[PDB]
Amino acid sequence: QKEFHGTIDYGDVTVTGGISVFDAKFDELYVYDGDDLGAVYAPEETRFRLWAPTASEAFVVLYETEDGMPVKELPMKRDVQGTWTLTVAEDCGGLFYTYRVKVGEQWNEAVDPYAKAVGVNGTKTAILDLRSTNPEGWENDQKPPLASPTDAVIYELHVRDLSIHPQSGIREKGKFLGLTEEGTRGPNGIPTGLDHITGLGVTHVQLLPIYDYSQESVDESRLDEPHYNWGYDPQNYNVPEGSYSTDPHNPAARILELKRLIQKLHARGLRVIMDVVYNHVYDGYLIHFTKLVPGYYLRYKADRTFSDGTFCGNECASERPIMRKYIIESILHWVREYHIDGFRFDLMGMIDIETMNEIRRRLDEIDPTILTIGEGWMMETVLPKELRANQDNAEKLPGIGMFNDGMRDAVKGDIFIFDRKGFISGGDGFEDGVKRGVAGGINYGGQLRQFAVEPVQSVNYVECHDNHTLWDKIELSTPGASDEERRAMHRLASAIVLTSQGIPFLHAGQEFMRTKGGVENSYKSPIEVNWLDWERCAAHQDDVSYMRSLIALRKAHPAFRLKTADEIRAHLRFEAAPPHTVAFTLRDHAGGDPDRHLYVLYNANPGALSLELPALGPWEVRFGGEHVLALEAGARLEVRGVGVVVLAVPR
Ligand SMILES: OC[C@H]1O[C@@H]2O[C@H]3[C@H](O)[C@@H](O)[C@@H](O[C@H]4[C@H](O)[C@@H](O)[C@@H](O[C@H]5[C@H](O)[C@@H](O)[C@@H](O[C@H]6[C@H](O)[C@@H](O)[C@@H](O[C@H]7[C@H](O)[C@@H](O)[C@@H](O[C@H]8[C@H](O)[C@@H](O)[C@@H](O[C@H]1[C@H](O)[C@H]2O)O[C@@H]8CO)O[C@@H]7CO)O[C@@H]6CO)O[C@@H]5CO)O[C@@H]4CO)O[C@@H]3CO
Ligand SMILES: OC[C@H]1O[C@@H]2O[C@H]3[C@H](O)[C@@H](O)[C@@H](O[C@H]4[C@H](O)[C@@H](O)[C@@H](O[C@H]5[C@H](O)[C@@H](O)[C@@H](O[C@H]6[C@H](O)[C@@H](O)[C@@H](O[C@H]7[C@H](O)[C@@H](O)[C@@H](O[C@H]8[C@H](O)[C@@H](O)[C@@H](O[C@H]1[C@H](O)[C@H]2O)O[C@@H]8CO)O[C@@H]7CO)O[C@@H]6CO)O[C@@H]5CO)O[C@@H]4CO)O[C@@H]3CO
Ligand SMILES: OC[C@H]1O[C@@H]2O[C@H]3[C@H](O)[C@@H](O)[C@@H](O[C@H]4[C@H](O)[C@@H](O)[C@@H](O[C@H]5[C@H](O)[C@@H](O)[C@@H](O[C@H]6[C@H](O)[C@@H](O)[C@@H](O[C@H]7[C@H](O)[C@@H](O)[C@@H](O[C@H]8[C@H](O)[C@@H](O)[C@@H](O[C@H]1[C@H](O)[C@H]2O)O[C@@H]8CO)O[C@@H]7CO)O[C@@H]6CO)O[C@@H]5CO)O[C@@H]4CO)O[C@@H]3CO
Ligand SMILES: [Ca+2]
Ligand SMILES: [Ca+2]
Ligand SMILES: [Cl-]
Ligand SMILES: [Cl-]
Repeated sequence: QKEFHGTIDYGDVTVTGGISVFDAKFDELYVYDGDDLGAVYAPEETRFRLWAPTASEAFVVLYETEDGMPVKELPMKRDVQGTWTLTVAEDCGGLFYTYRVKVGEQWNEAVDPYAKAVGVNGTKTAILDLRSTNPEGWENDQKPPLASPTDAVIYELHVRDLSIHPQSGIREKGKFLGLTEEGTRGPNGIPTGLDHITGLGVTHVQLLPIYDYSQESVDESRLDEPHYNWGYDPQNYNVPEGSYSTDPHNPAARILELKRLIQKLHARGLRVIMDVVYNHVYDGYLIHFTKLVPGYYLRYKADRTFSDGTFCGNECASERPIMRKYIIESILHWVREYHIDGFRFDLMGMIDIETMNEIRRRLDEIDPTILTIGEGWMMETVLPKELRANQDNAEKLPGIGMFNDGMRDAVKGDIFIFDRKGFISGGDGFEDGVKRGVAGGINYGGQLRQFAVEPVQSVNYVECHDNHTLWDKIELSTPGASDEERRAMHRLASAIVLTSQGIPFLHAGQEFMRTKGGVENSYKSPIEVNWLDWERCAAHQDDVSYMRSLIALRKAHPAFRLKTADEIRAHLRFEAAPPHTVAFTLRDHAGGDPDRHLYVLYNANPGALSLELPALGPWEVRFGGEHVLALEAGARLEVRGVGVVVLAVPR
């Protein structure tokens, strides 16, 4: 992130037999396989293990307070496969620690990469009995059922956005605990917070970064002054973010309160997906990895400069054995310690395929219903192309979902050309792009094919935290339209997401046409840009009810949720349809649907049309009757107006 006022020393190579940390032969040395990296606290002793093969000396530095002076500095013993060990024979509860190493001529001090608790702003590791952080009844925590990734409805949310608006009616504004408060009310008495979210019928809340991110993003010691950040600046991967706790200065508070949040979501029928950012760290020069083992954990070009394919300054070297181990053990920590139900991998194309498949394999051993989705964008890096976990390699990543950007841009228009129209806004030639997404991105037939082998690999969305909101994109691409016409386009885009095969994904506030005032990239914009505006929600309760009704329609019809590509190819049929419309049927009780056949019309044409319907039986209106002038029994549909219509032939 910043200019480093200092030196990186890559080591005295005599320590490693003349083999440099950059050499390809280095990877086969020092591959520790134990499960005890970090510190293990017991009442009579704490055991430390540090992986630092290039260091000539290593110490545990003990502190009594989070901002105090060292009270003890103990040398560690060189142990197996590049590690250092130390047992401190005292009760270390309540203490803090760092490691100090000598690498080359430099002495460096760093937080434990395997930290499970930290002091304020994450500058020291906190020693802690994590069992003391478990909520009452945590042992009885039970997940809501989930039969298929296609049965999930994901709701993407930032912990600060949720509650920081002054009329949210939530007491612990901006905190994990704000999402545990039930019966909260907003303007005109509307439900807000948790009750609003459960009322929508979504199944998964995907939380923007809840791991500990950098002080430059949010200073945890100055929370009495304005602050906001998405948090894509990782500092401590295995501990929660301090600013979402009621007391950033109490190491246990953030841990207990996140567990209480997850417990409450599960009890209210919601699963939790964690946004994880293993592709980069906040600052490649200052991160603990670089202080402890410089040159290993991050990717370097041949000329020994950082590979910067993330556009964040650095990339994590996920393909090197000890970093692969780190990432896997981190994910398993969040699953085992925090009962997390899924992961969304930021810039997944920066992670190697072997690592991603091992993650998916290890999670399947625990619970196959844990979700794994990610940004599988094709992006350049020093990591060879055939190893990148992106769309081009999706056939090598079974069971991992990827955001379907092809569908996104077909529906609402190019996200990088703000004024360019798409299907909903009357652009020409987007119908096949919408059809490709309807089919869940699979190889459906003809030119209707995308990257997915199976529909569980395709996450459908028209809004997320990145880029303009759907409302703001519609505004920029429809300068000649009225706001009433724009609201109809907005509703159509949401209907396309929720009636397409694959995994539907909604951005928090999409239900009330969330706006950021035209801000394209709001990662550090103030709360007035980023909050969930509960006043707008109160003015848009009909639109909220429409989203709720779309979610209910998808739940009522398993034909929208087919689990396999073979079923989609057997049951989904596209019908002849005029420009600026798409029409399809889901035939023969698809996926166990109660109705014999469904017909779905996506109508982006504002005028009156008479459409031919397939002769499959006595059609009746199930959704979108506000657009239907008549249903003629040679069957025909008389429609007017932009929106979705769903018909059914009953059993
Ligand atoms: O003197 C040789 C020795 O020097 C160095 O060790 C120093 C170390 O670096 C310092 O940190 C400190 O050690 C203190 C330690 O950190 C504290 O934790 C505590 O140690 C207690 C242990 O925590 C506790 O578990 C128990 O220890 C018992 C062992 O668990 C048990 O296995 C057995 O130990 C026997 C060994 O298994 C056996 O191999 C053999 O040990 C020899 C080592 O293999 C050999 O390398 C060398 O050790 C070096 C060491 O590598 C340096 O880092 O010689 C050892 C033989 O003397 O024999 C062991 C049996 O004696 O039994 C032990 C004892 O019950 O209890 C201890 C507390 O007793 O306190 C430590 C200091 O009090 O200082 C040491 C140097 O003083
Ligand atoms: O450069 C830093 C960059 O970081 C952030 O971008 C993130 C972005 O917000 C996320 O959405 C995602 O991006 C991925 C995207 O979602 C995927 O779809 C795919 O992108 C492909 C497009 O789908 C595809 O259409 C095509 O894109 C072409 C454009 O349509 C075309 O317009 C042109 O793009 C030019 C832009 O019009 C022009 O503005 C300029 O772009 C600059 C941006 O203006 C500037 O803000 C910044 O971008 C940020 C971004 O704001 C962050 O949010 O730098 C840009 C410098 O170029 O120039 C463009 C010239 O290329 O051409 C493109 C390419 O032909 O192909 C793309 C590529 O596959 O993958 C995206 C990730 O690569 O993640 C990113 C990264 O975090
Ligand atoms: O409460 C939210 C709602 O409030 C306002 O609507 C009022 C409306 O303006 C008044 O006219 C009156 O409504 C009565 C109506 O006049 C009567 O005709 C009857 O309605 C029956 C229908 O005639 C009958 O066809 C059937 O309706 C079915 C539809 O045909 C079928 O399409 C589907 O309906 C779904 C919608 O298509 C879909 O859009 C979505 O509806 C949501 C709206 O989009 C959203 O704006 C909001 O609606 C507001 C509305 O804008 C206000 O003007 O919430 C809606 C519900 O989520 O989802 C629908 C459900 O799937 O299915 C329906 C039902 O099977 O039956 C109905 C009822 O018997 O009675 C109406 C009174 O109940 O008053 C309403 C407010 O009460
Ligand atoms: Ca932090
Ligand atoms: Ca699977
Ligand atoms: Cl805060
Ligand atoms: Cl690529």
